[PDB]
Amino acid sequence: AEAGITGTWSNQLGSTFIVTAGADGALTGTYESAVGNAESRYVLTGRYDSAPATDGSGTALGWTVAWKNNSKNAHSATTWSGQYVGGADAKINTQWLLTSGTTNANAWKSTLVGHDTFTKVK
Amino acid sequence: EAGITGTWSNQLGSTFIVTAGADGALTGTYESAVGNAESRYVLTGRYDSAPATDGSGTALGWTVAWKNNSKNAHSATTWSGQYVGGADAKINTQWLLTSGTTNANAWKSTLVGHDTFTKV
Amino acid sequence: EAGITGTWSNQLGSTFIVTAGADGALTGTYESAVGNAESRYVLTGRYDSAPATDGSGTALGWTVAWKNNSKNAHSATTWSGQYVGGADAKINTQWLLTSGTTNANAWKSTLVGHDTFTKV
Amino acid sequence: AEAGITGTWSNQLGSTFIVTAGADGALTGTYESAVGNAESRYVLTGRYDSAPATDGSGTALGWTVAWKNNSKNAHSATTWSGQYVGGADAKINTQWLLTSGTTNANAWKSTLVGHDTFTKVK
Ligand SMILES: O=C(O)CCCC[C@@H]1SC[C@@H]2NC(=O)N[C@@H]21
Ligand SMILES: O=C(O)CCCC[C@@H]1SC[C@@H]2NC(=O)N[C@@H]21
Ligand SMILES: O=C(O)CCCC[C@@H]1SC[C@@H]2NC(=O)N[C@@H]21
Ligand SMILES: O=C(O)CCCC[C@@H]1SC[C@@H]2NC(=O)N[C@@H]21
Repeated sequence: AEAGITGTWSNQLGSTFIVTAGADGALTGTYESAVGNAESRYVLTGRYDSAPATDGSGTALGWTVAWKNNSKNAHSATTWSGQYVGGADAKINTQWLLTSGTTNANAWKSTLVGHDTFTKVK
Repeated sequence: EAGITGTWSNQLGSTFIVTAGADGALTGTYESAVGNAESRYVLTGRYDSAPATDGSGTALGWTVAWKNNSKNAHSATTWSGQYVGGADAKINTQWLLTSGTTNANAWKSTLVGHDTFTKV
Repeated sequence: EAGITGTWSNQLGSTFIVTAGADGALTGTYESAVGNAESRYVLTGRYDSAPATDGSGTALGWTVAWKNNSKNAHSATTWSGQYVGGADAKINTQWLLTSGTTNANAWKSTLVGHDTFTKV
Repeated sequence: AEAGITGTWSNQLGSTFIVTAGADGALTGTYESAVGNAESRYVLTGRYDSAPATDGSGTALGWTVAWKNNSKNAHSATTWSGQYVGGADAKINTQWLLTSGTTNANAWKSTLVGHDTFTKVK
Protein backbone atom coordinates (compact mmCIF):
# COMPACT_ATOMS: atom_id res chain seq x y z
CA ALA A 1 0.00 0.00 0.00
CA GLU A 2 2.42 2.80 1.18
CA ALA A 3 5.17 2.19 -1.46
CA GLY A 4 7.96 3.85 0.52
CA ILE A 5 7.65 1.58 3.55
CA THR A 6 6.60 -1.52 1.63
CA GLY A 7 9.46 -3.71 0.49
CA THR A 8 12.36 -5.79 1.58
CA TRP A 9 14.79 -4.19 4.06
CA SER A 10 18.06 -5.24 5.65
CA ASN A 11 19.57 -3.98 8.92
CA GLN A 12 23.17 -3.61 10.09
CA LEU A 13 23.20 -7.22 11.25
CA GLY A 14 22.03 -8.49 7.84
CA SER A 15 18.57 -9.50 9.12
CA THR A 16 15.81 -9.32 6.50
CA PHE A 17 12.55 -7.45 7.16
CA ILE A 18 9.86 -8.05 4.50
CA VAL A 19 6.87 -5.77 5.01
CA THR A 20 3.76 -4.35 3.48
CA ALA A 21 2.26 -1.08 4.74
CA GLY A 22 -1.46 -1.42 4.08
CA ALA A 23 -4.15 1.12 3.57
CA ASP A 24 -5.52 0.23 7.03
CA GLY A 25 -2.34 1.38 8.86
CA ALA A 26 -1.09 -2.20 9.34
CA LEU A 27 2.36 -3.55 8.83
CA THR A 28 2.32 -7.17 7.80
CA GLY A 29 5.25 -9.44 6.77
CA THR A 30 8.08 -11.65 7.95
CA TYR A 31 11.37 -11.24 9.72
CA GLU A 32 14.52 -13.34 9.50
CA SER A 33 17.23 -12.56 12.04
CA ALA A 34 20.93 -12.94 11.22
CA VAL A 35 21.66 -13.41 14.96
CA GLY A 36 20.30 -14.98 18.11
CA ASN A 37 18.12 -17.97 18.87
CA ALA A 38 16.36 -17.82 15.52
CA GLU A 39 16.18 -19.71 12.16
CA SER A 40 14.19 -18.95 9.04
CA ARG A 41 11.27 -16.59 8.93
CA TYR A 42 8.89 -15.38 11.68
CA VAL A 43 5.55 -13.64 11.34
CA LEU A 44 5.48 -9.91 12.16
CA THR A 45 2.70 -7.42 12.58
CA GLY A 46 2.67 -3.75 13.45
CA ARG A 47 1.16 -0.35 12.78
CA TYR A 48 2.30 2.89 11.15
CA ASP A 49 0.96 6.44 10.85
CA SER A 50 -0.85 6.45 7.54
CA ALA A 51 -1.22 10.25 7.55
CA PRO A 52 2.18 11.56 8.72
CA ALA A 53 2.94 15.25 9.29
CA THR A 54 3.86 17.24 6.16
CA ASP A 55 6.59 19.21 8.06
CA GLY A 56 9.50 16.95 7.24
CA SER A 57 9.11 14.68 10.23
CA GLY A 58 9.43 10.93 9.76
CA THR A 59 6.55 8.43 9.82
CA ALA A 60 6.18 6.79 13.21
CA LEU A 61 5.77 3.02 13.27
CA GLY A 62 6.41 -0.14 15.19
CA TRP A 63 6.20 -3.93 14.88
CA THR A 64 6.52 -7.14 16.87
CA VAL A 65 8.01 -10.60 16.31
CA ALA A 66 7.38 -13.46 18.70
CA TRP A 67 10.35 -15.82 18.13
CA LYS A 68 8.26 -18.98 17.50
CA ASN A 69 7.93 -20.59 14.07
CA ASN A 70 7.54 -24.05 12.67
CA SER A 71 11.03 -25.08 13.63
CA LYS A 72 12.30 -23.13 16.73
CA ASN A 73 10.87 -21.31 19.73
CA ALA A 74 13.13 -18.95 21.72
CA HIS A 75 10.34 -18.03 24.18
CA SER A 76 10.96 -14.37 23.47
CA ALA A 77 9.53 -11.39 21.55
CA THR A 78 11.03 -8.21 20.09
CA THR A 79 9.30 -4.95 19.43
CA TRP A 80 10.82 -2.23 17.19
CA SER A 81 9.65 1.33 17.67
CA GLY A 82 10.89 3.98 15.25
CA GLN A 83 10.29 6.00 12.19
CA TYR A 84 10.52 5.70 8.40
CA VAL A 85 12.44 8.61 6.81
CA GLY A 86 11.71 8.52 3.13
CA GLY A 87 13.45 9.89 0.07
CA ALA A 88 16.42 8.68 -1.99
CA ASP A 89 18.37 6.97 0.88
CA ALA A 90 15.26 5.87 2.79
CA LYS A 91 15.78 4.39 6.24
CA ILE A 92 13.75 2.88 9.01
CA ASN A 93 15.44 3.98 12.23
CA THR A 94 14.47 1.99 15.33
CA GLN A 95 15.09 1.13 18.89
CA TRP A 96 13.93 -2.27 20.12
CA LEU A 97 13.10 -4.27 23.23
CA LEU A 98 13.65 -8.07 23.25
CA THR A 99 11.89 -9.67 26.22
CA SER A 100 12.45 -13.32 27.04
CA GLY A 101 10.03 -15.40 29.15
CA THR A 102 11.65 -15.79 32.54
CA THR A 103 10.79 -16.81 36.04
CA ASN A 104 9.86 -13.80 38.27
CA ALA A 105 13.21 -14.33 40.04
CA ASN A 106 15.03 -13.72 36.70
CA ALA A 107 12.72 -10.97 35.40
CA TRP A 108 15.39 -8.33 36.08
CA LYS A 109 17.43 -9.81 33.21
CA SER A 110 14.50 -10.48 30.85
CA THR A 111 14.89 -7.56 28.44
CA LEU A 112 17.61 -6.52 25.96
CA VAL A 113 17.59 -3.10 24.28
CA GLY A 114 19.28 -1.99 21.08
CA HIS A 115 18.91 -0.07 17.89
CA ASP A 116 18.54 -1.19 14.26
CA THR A 117 18.83 0.83 11.10
CA PHE A 118 17.07 -0.68 8.07
CA THR A 119 17.91 0.18 4.44
CA LYS A 120 15.82 -0.96 1.52
CA VAL A 121 17.12 -3.82 -0.61
CA LYS A 122 14.07 -2.62 -2.26
CA GLU B 1 -5.46 -21.61 25.95
CA ALA B 2 -3.61 -18.51 27.04
CA GLY B 3 -5.85 -16.22 29.16
CA ILE B 4 -4.54 -13.09 27.49
CA THR B 5 -7.85 -12.15 25.87
CA GLY B 6 -9.73 -9.64 27.92
CA THR B 7 -9.83 -6.05 29.17
CA TRP B 8 -6.82 -4.78 31.05
CA SER B 9 -5.85 -1.55 32.76
CA ASN B 10 -2.43 -0.16 33.64
CA GLN B 11 -1.11 2.07 36.46
CA LEU B 12 -2.03 5.19 34.49
CA GLY B 13 -5.67 4.06 34.01
CA SER B 14 -5.25 3.27 30.32
CA THR B 15 -7.38 0.44 28.87
CA PHE B 16 -5.96 -2.39 26.75
CA ILE B 17 -8.62 -4.61 25.11
CA VAL B 18 -6.95 -7.58 23.50
CA THR B 19 -7.68 -10.90 21.79
CA ALA B 20 -5.04 -13.59 21.57
CA GLY B 21 -5.40 -15.77 18.47
CA ALA B 22 -4.36 -19.40 18.45
CA ASP B 23 -1.67 -18.54 15.89
CA GLY B 24 0.23 -16.08 18.19
CA ALA B 25 -1.57 -12.94 17.05
CA LEU B 26 -2.69 -10.08 19.31
CA THR B 27 -5.45 -7.74 18.12
CA GLY B 28 -7.74 -5.14 19.76
CA THR B 29 -7.69 -1.55 20.95
CA TYR B 30 -5.81 0.71 23.30
CA GLU B 31 -7.13 3.86 25.03
CA SER B 32 -4.53 5.98 26.83
CA ALA B 33 -5.37 7.95 29.97
CA VAL B 34 -2.48 10.32 29.17
CA GLY B 35 -0.70 12.07 26.32
CA ASN B 36 -1.82 13.25 22.91
CA ALA B 37 -4.57 10.65 22.61
CA GLU B 38 -8.37 10.46 22.68
CA SER B 39 -10.61 7.41 22.38
CA ARG B 40 -9.55 3.96 21.09
CA TYR B 41 -6.64 3.12 18.77
CA VAL B 42 -6.03 -0.07 16.88
CA LEU B 43 -3.28 -2.36 18.13
CA THR B 44 -1.60 -5.48 16.75
CA GLY B 45 1.07 -7.69 18.22
CA ARG B 46 2.38 -11.20 18.76
CA TYR B 47 2.85 -13.58 21.69
CA ASP B 48 4.57 -16.93 22.29
CA SER B 49 1.69 -19.42 21.76
CA ALA B 50 3.83 -22.32 23.11
CA PRO B 51 5.49 -20.93 26.27
CA ALA B 52 7.86 -22.87 28.48
CA THR B 53 6.36 -25.24 31.03
CA ASP B 54 8.74 -24.25 33.84
CA GLY B 55 6.83 -21.33 35.46
CA SER B 56 8.39 -18.70 33.13
CA GLY B 57 6.25 -15.94 31.80
CA THR B 58 4.94 -15.74 28.24
CA ALA B 59 6.77 -13.26 25.99
CA LEU B 60 4.62 -10.84 24.04
CA GLY B 61 4.55 -7.41 22.46
CA TRP B 62 2.27 -5.05 20.60
CA THR B 63 2.15 -1.68 18.78
CA VAL B 64 -0.17 1.22 18.67
CA ALA B 65 0.19 4.01 16.05
CA TRP B 66 -1.52 7.03 17.61
CA LYS B 67 -3.79 7.87 14.69
CA ASN B 68 -7.58 7.29 14.86
CA ASN B 69 -10.52 9.11 13.41
CA SER B 70 -10.35 11.74 16.18
CA LYS B 71 -6.67 12.56 16.52
CA ASN B 72 -3.22 11.90 15.14
CA ALA B 73 -0.22 12.40 17.37
CA HIS B 74 2.23 11.24 14.63
CA SER B 75 3.76 8.72 17.07
CA ALA B 76 3.76 5.04 17.87
CA THR B 77 4.34 2.97 21.02
CA THR B 78 5.53 -0.56 21.32
CA TRP B 79 5.18 -2.61 24.53
CA SER B 80 7.50 -5.59 25.05
CA GLY B 81 7.04 -7.80 28.07
CA GLN B 82 5.79 -10.98 29.69
CA TYR B 83 2.32 -12.25 30.63
CA VAL B 84 1.50 -14.49 33.64
CA GLY B 85 -2.08 -15.68 33.69
CA GLY B 86 -4.47 -17.08 36.20
CA ALA B 87 -6.76 -15.34 38.53
CA ASP B 88 -4.25 -12.60 39.45
CA ALA B 89 -2.84 -12.22 35.94
CA LYS B 90 -0.38 -9.48 35.09
CA ILE B 91 1.39 -8.21 31.98
CA ASN B 92 4.68 -6.54 32.89
CA THR B 93 6.10 -4.39 30.04
CA GLN B 94 8.67 -1.86 28.99
CA TRP B 95 7.72 0.43 26.16
CA LEU B 96 9.21 2.79 23.52
CA LEU B 97 7.14 5.71 22.28
CA THR B 98 8.64 7.21 19.07
CA SER B 99 7.37 10.46 17.71
CA GLY B 100 8.06 11.35 14.08
CA THR B 101 10.82 13.93 13.95
CA THR B 102 13.36 15.29 11.51
CA ASN B 103 16.61 13.52 11.54
CA ALA B 104 18.21 16.52 13.46
CA ASN B 105 15.76 15.86 16.34
CA ALA B 106 15.86 12.07 16.38
CA TRP B 107 17.82 12.23 19.62
CA LYS B 108 14.64 13.46 21.36
CA SER B 109 12.15 11.27 19.44
CA THR B 110 11.76 8.30 21.84
CA LEU B 111 10.36 8.07 25.39
CA VAL B 112 10.88 4.89 27.40
CA GLY B 113 8.86 3.63 30.36
CA HIS B 114 7.28 0.61 31.97
CA ASP B 115 3.60 -0.33 32.35
CA THR B 116 2.00 -3.05 34.47
CA PHE B 117 -1.43 -4.26 33.34
CA THR B 118 -3.99 -6.20 35.39
CA LYS B 119 -7.33 -7.54 34.18
CA VAL B 120 -10.43 -5.41 34.78
CA GLU C 1 19.72 20.04 51.68
CA ALA C 2 18.61 17.14 49.53
CA GLY C 3 17.88 14.02 51.65
CA ILE C 4 19.50 11.71 49.14
CA THR C 5 22.35 10.64 51.43
CA GLY C 6 21.59 7.39 53.14
CA THR C 7 21.12 3.64 52.71
CA TRP C 8 18.54 2.50 50.21
CA SER C 9 17.21 -0.83 49.03
CA ASN C 10 15.42 -1.77 45.81
CA GLN C 11 12.76 -4.38 44.91
CA LEU C 12 15.46 -7.00 44.34
CA GLY C 13 17.00 -6.46 47.81
CA SER C 14 20.08 -4.69 46.49
CA THR C 15 21.68 -2.01 48.71
CA PHE C 16 22.60 1.48 47.48
CA ILE C 17 24.66 3.53 49.97
CA VAL C 18 25.01 7.06 48.70
CA THR C 19 26.24 10.52 49.69
CA ALA C 20 25.01 13.61 47.89
CA GLY C 21 27.59 16.41 47.82
CA ALA C 22 26.58 20.04 47.79
CA ASP C 23 28.12 20.36 44.31
CA GLY C 24 25.77 17.77 42.65
CA ALA C 25 28.02 14.76 43.14
CA LEU C 26 26.86 11.27 44.14
CA THR C 27 29.36 8.85 45.71
CA GLY C 28 29.15 5.56 47.65
CA THR C 29 28.69 1.85 47.05
CA TYR C 30 26.26 -0.57 45.48
CA GLU C 31 25.71 -4.24 46.42
CA SER C 32 23.50 -6.24 44.06
CA ALA C 33 21.29 -9.07 45.29
CA VAL C 34 21.40 -10.60 41.80
CA GLY C 35 23.68 -11.22 38.83
CA ASN C 36 27.43 -11.66 38.51
CA ALA C 37 28.23 -9.61 41.59
CA GLU C 38 29.49 -10.13 45.14
CA SER C 39 30.03 -7.55 47.88
CA ARG C 40 30.21 -3.75 47.39
CA TYR C 41 31.14 -1.85 44.22
CA VAL C 42 32.08 1.78 43.89
CA LEU C 43 29.54 4.13 42.34
CA THR C 44 29.64 7.75 41.17
CA GLY C 45 26.94 9.95 39.75
CA ARG C 46 25.35 13.37 39.62
CA TYR C 47 22.07 14.98 40.70
CA ASP C 48 20.31 18.31 40.17
CA SER C 49 21.37 20.30 43.27
CA ALA C 50 18.85 23.09 42.47
CA PRO C 51 15.61 21.26 41.58
CA ALA C 52 12.39 22.96 40.58
CA THR C 53 10.18 24.30 43.36
CA ASP C 54 6.92 23.06 41.80
CA GLY C 55 6.64 19.54 43.30
CA SER C 56 8.69 17.91 40.48
CA GLY C 57 11.16 15.24 41.32
CA THR C 58 14.93 15.73 41.37
CA ALA C 59 16.78 14.27 38.36
CA LEU C 60 19.78 12.09 39.11
CA GLY C 61 21.86 9.21 37.80
CA TRP C 62 24.80 7.05 38.72
CA THR C 63 27.12 4.29 37.40
CA VAL C 64 28.57 1.15 38.75
CA ALA C 65 31.33 -0.77 36.90
CA TRP C 66 31.06 -4.34 38.17
CA LYS C 67 34.69 -4.80 39.14
CA ASN C 68 35.81 -4.98 42.81
CA ASN C 69 38.51 -6.86 44.58
CA SER C 70 36.38 -10.04 44.62
CA LYS C 71 34.90 -10.25 41.14
CA ASN C 72 34.80 -8.65 37.72
CA ALA C 73 31.77 -9.15 35.54
CA HIS C 74 33.19 -6.92 32.74
CA SER C 75 29.96 -4.88 32.74
CA ALA C 76 28.57 -1.58 33.93
CA THR C 77 25.10 -0.32 34.90
CA THR C 78 23.77 3.18 34.80
CA TRP C 79 20.59 4.24 36.64
CA SER C 80 18.75 7.36 35.44
CA GLY C 81 15.75 8.60 37.36
CA GLN C 82 14.15 10.98 39.82
CA TYR C 83 14.31 11.33 43.61
CA VAL C 84 11.45 12.55 45.87
CA GLY C 85 12.48 13.02 49.46
CA GLY C 86 10.79 13.29 52.79
CA ALA C 87 9.79 10.63 55.17
CA ASP C 88 8.53 8.24 52.45
CA ALA C 89 11.31 9.03 49.98
CA LYS C 90 11.69 7.07 46.76
CA ILE C 91 14.13 6.99 43.85
CA ASN C 92 12.41 5.76 40.69
CA THR C 93 14.90 4.69 37.96
CA GLN C 94 15.38 3.02 34.63
CA TRP C 95 18.73 1.39 34.05
CA LEU C 96 21.03 0.09 31.26
CA LEU C 97 23.43 -2.74 32.03
CA THR C 98 26.10 -3.08 29.28
CA SER C 99 28.38 -6.05 29.19
CA GLY C 100 31.62 -5.84 27.21
CA THR C 101 31.21 -7.77 23.98
CA THR C 102 32.77 -7.98 20.55
CA ASN C 103 31.26 -5.73 18.03
CA ALA C 104 29.46 -8.79 16.40
CA ASN C 105 27.59 -9.32 19.70
CA ALA C 106 26.84 -5.72 20.59
CA TRP C 107 23.19 -6.35 19.75
CA LYS C 108 22.96 -8.53 22.89
CA SER C 109 25.22 -6.40 25.14
CA THR C 110 22.64 -4.27 27.00
CA LEU C 111 19.85 -5.20 29.43
CA VAL C 112 17.26 -2.60 30.40
CA GLY C 113 15.04 -2.52 33.49
CA HIS C 114 13.60 -0.35 36.20
CA ASP C 115 14.41 -0.20 39.93
CA THR C 116 12.55 1.56 42.74
CA PHE C 117 14.61 2.38 45.85
CA THR C 118 13.30 3.24 49.32
CA LYS C 119 15.36 4.23 52.35
CA VAL C 120 16.31 1.50 54.83
CA ALA D 1 45.39 7.10 33.12
CA GLU D 2 43.94 4.57 30.56
CA ALA D 3 45.26 6.32 27.38
CA GLY D 4 42.74 4.73 25.01
CA ILE D 5 39.67 6.06 26.81
CA THR D 6 41.25 9.31 27.97
CA GLY D 7 40.87 12.19 25.56
CA THR D 8 38.46 14.40 23.77
CA TRP D 9 35.60 12.69 21.90
CA SER D 10 32.79 13.86 19.67
CA ASN D 11 29.47 12.10 18.98
CA GLN D 12 27.17 12.10 15.95
CA LEU D 13 25.46 15.23 17.21
CA GLY D 14 28.77 17.10 17.54
CA SER D 15 28.66 17.12 21.36
CA THR D 16 32.08 17.12 23.04
CA PHE D 17 32.99 14.60 25.75
CA ILE D 18 36.29 15.36 27.54
CA VAL D 19 37.30 12.53 29.86
CA THR D 20 40.07 11.01 31.87
CA ALA D 21 40.04 7.32 32.80
CA GLY D 22 41.92 7.15 36.08
CA ALA D 23 43.81 4.38 37.75
CA ASP D 24 40.97 4.10 40.30
CA GLY D 25 38.36 3.10 37.66
CA ALA D 26 36.83 6.62 37.58
CA LEU D 27 35.81 8.64 34.60
CA THR D 28 36.13 12.34 35.24
CA GLY D 29 35.61 15.28 32.82
CA THR D 30 33.12 17.58 31.16
CA TYR D 31 30.38 17.33 28.59
CA GLU D 32 29.09 19.94 26.17
CA SER D 33 25.92 19.04 24.28
CA ALA D 34 25.27 20.27 20.74
CA VAL D 35 21.50 19.89 21.35
CA GLY D 36 18.83 20.34 23.96
CA ASN D 37 18.38 22.59 26.96
CA ALA D 38 22.11 22.99 27.50
CA GLU D 39 24.91 25.61 27.11
CA SER D 40 28.62 25.33 27.77
CA ARG D 41 30.20 22.60 29.80
CA TYR D 42 28.75 20.32 32.52
CA VAL D 43 30.56 18.15 35.03
CA LEU D 44 30.51 14.39 34.40
CA THR D 45 31.57 11.42 36.44
CA GLY D 46 31.44 7.70 35.80
CA ARG D 47 33.20 4.38 36.11
CA TYR D 48 34.87 1.92 33.73
CA ASP D 49 36.25 -1.62 33.96
CA SER D 50 39.94 -1.11 34.59
CA ALA D 51 40.74 -4.78 33.97
CA PRO D 52 38.69 -5.72 30.88
CA ALA D 53 38.54 -9.24 29.41
CA THR D 54 41.43 -10.17 27.09
CA ASP D 55 39.06 -12.04 24.68
CA GLY D 56 38.37 -9.15 22.34
CA SER D 57 35.37 -7.83 24.20
CA GLY D 58 35.01 -4.09 24.72
CA THR D 59 35.55 -2.25 28.01
CA ALA D 60 32.28 -1.62 29.82
CA LEU D 61 31.69 1.88 31.18
CA GLY D 62 29.14 4.50 31.99
CA TRP D 63 28.83 8.14 33.06
CA THR D 64 26.32 10.75 34.20
CA VAL D 65 25.68 14.43 33.54
CA ALA D 66 23.20 16.43 35.60
CA TRP D 67 22.24 19.35 33.30
CA LYS D 68 23.00 22.14 35.83
CA ASN D 69 25.97 24.48 35.48
CA ASN D 70 26.77 28.07 36.29
CA SER D 71 24.46 29.42 33.65
CA LYS D 72 21.51 27.00 32.94
CA ASN D 73 19.60 24.25 34.72
CA ALA D 74 17.39 21.91 32.66
CA HIS D 75 16.30 19.90 35.74
CA SER D 76 17.38 16.72 34.03
CA ALA D 77 20.19 14.12 33.98
CA THR D 78 21.55 11.74 31.34
CA THR D 79 23.36 8.51 31.89
CA TRP D 80 25.35 6.77 29.11
CA SER D 81 25.97 3.04 29.42
CA GLY D 82 28.21 1.37 26.85
CA GLN D 83 31.60 0.12 25.94
CA TYR D 84 34.93 1.41 24.64
CA VAL D 85 36.22 -0.59 21.64
CA GLY D 86 39.84 0.30 21.19
CA GLY D 87 42.26 0.09 18.30
CA ALA D 88 42.86 2.29 15.26
CA ASP D 89 39.22 3.53 14.79
CA ALA D 90 38.39 3.54 18.51
CA LYS D 91 34.78 4.15 19.49
CA ILE D 92 32.71 4.52 22.58
CA ASN D 93 29.35 2.96 21.75
CA THR D 94 26.50 3.88 24.11
CA GLN D 95 22.87 3.89 24.87
CA TRP D 96 21.55 6.60 27.18
CA LEU D 97 18.64 7.57 29.41
CA LEU D 98 17.74 11.27 29.88
CA THR D 99 15.37 11.72 32.83
CA SER D 100 13.76 15.08 33.50
CA GLY D 101 12.33 16.08 36.89
CA THR D 102 8.57 15.88 36.56
CA THR D 103 5.50 15.79 38.70
CA ASN D 104 4.32 12.20 39.47
CA ALA D 105 1.41 12.85 37.09
CA ASN D 106 3.92 13.45 34.23
CA ALA D 107 6.43 10.75 35.24
CA TRP D 108 5.32 8.55 32.33
CA LYS D 109 6.95 11.05 29.95
CA SER D 110 10.05 11.78 32.07
CA THR D 111 12.63 9.67 30.22
CA LEU D 112 14.11 9.81 26.70
CA VAL D 113 16.27 6.99 25.32
CA GLY D 114 18.79 7.05 22.50
CA HIS D 115 22.19 5.97 21.36
CA ASP D 116 25.45 7.90 20.86
CA THR D 117 28.60 6.84 19.11
CA PHE D 118 31.74 8.73 20.16
CA THR D 119 34.91 8.99 18.05
CA LYS D 120 38.13 10.45 19.35
CA VAL D 121 39.11 13.95 18.23
CA LYS D 122 41.93 12.68 20.21
O1 LIG E 1 17.49 -14.71 20.49
C1 LIG E 1 16.24 -14.56 20.50
O2 LIG E 1 15.60 -14.49 21.59
C2 LIG E 1 15.49 -14.41 19.22
C3 LIG E 1 16.21 -13.65 18.10
C4 LIG E 1 16.42 -12.17 18.50
C5 LIG E 1 17.16 -11.37 17.44
C6 LIG E 1 17.34 -9.88 17.79
S1 LIG E 1 15.77 -8.93 17.62
C7 LIG E 1 16.72 -7.45 17.83
C8 LIG E 1 18.00 -7.61 16.98
N1 LIG E 1 17.76 -7.23 15.58
C9 LIG E 1 17.83 -8.29 14.79
O3 LIG E 1 17.69 -8.23 13.49
N2 LIG E 1 18.15 -9.40 15.44
C10 LIG E 1 18.31 -9.10 16.86
O1 LIG F 1 1.32 11.32 23.30
C1 LIG F 1 1.36 10.47 22.36
O2 LIG F 1 2.28 10.60 21.46
C2 LIG F 1 0.31 9.39 22.27
C3 LIG F 1 -0.11 8.78 23.58
C4 LIG F 1 1.02 8.08 24.27
C5 LIG F 1 0.59 7.43 25.58
C6 LIG F 1 1.70 6.64 26.27
S1 LIG F 1 2.06 5.07 25.48
C7 LIG F 1 3.12 4.63 26.88
C8 LIG F 1 2.35 5.09 28.14
N1 LIG F 1 1.34 4.07 28.57
C9 LIG F 1 0.13 4.50 28.43
O3 LIG F 1 -0.93 3.80 28.73
N2 LIG F 1 0.07 5.72 27.98
C10 LIG F 1 1.42 6.30 27.75
O1 LIG G 1 25.59 -9.37 36.24
C1 LIG G 1 26.29 -8.31 36.12
O2 LIG G 1 26.80 -8.05 34.98
C2 LIG G 1 26.56 -7.45 37.34
C3 LIG G 1 25.40 -7.28 38.28
C4 LIG G 1 24.23 -6.59 37.65
C5 LIG G 1 23.07 -6.39 38.61
C6 LIG G 1 21.90 -5.61 38.01
S1 LIG G 1 22.21 -3.85 37.83
C7 LIG G 1 20.47 -3.60 37.40
C8 LIG G 1 19.68 -4.50 38.39
N1 LIG G 1 19.46 -3.82 39.70
C9 LIG G 1 20.11 -4.42 40.66
O3 LIG G 1 20.08 -4.02 41.90
N2 LIG G 1 20.76 -5.47 40.26
C10 LIG G 1 20.58 -5.72 38.81
O1 LIG H 1 17.71 18.97 27.20
C1 LIG H 1 18.17 18.60 28.31
O2 LIG H 1 17.42 18.14 29.22
C2 LIG H 1 19.64 18.65 28.57
C3 LIG H 1 20.55 18.34 27.37
C4 LIG H 1 20.36 16.87 26.92
C5 LIG H 1 21.21 16.51 25.72
C6 LIG H 1 21.09 15.05 25.28
S1 LIG H 1 21.98 13.90 26.42
C7 LIG H 1 21.71 12.61 25.24
C8 LIG H 1 22.00 13.21 23.84
N1 LIG H 1 23.44 13.16 23.53
C9 LIG H 1 23.95 14.38 23.49
O3 LIG H 1 25.20 14.63 23.20
N2 LIG H 1 23.04 15.33 23.68
C10 LIG H 1 21.74 14.71 23.90
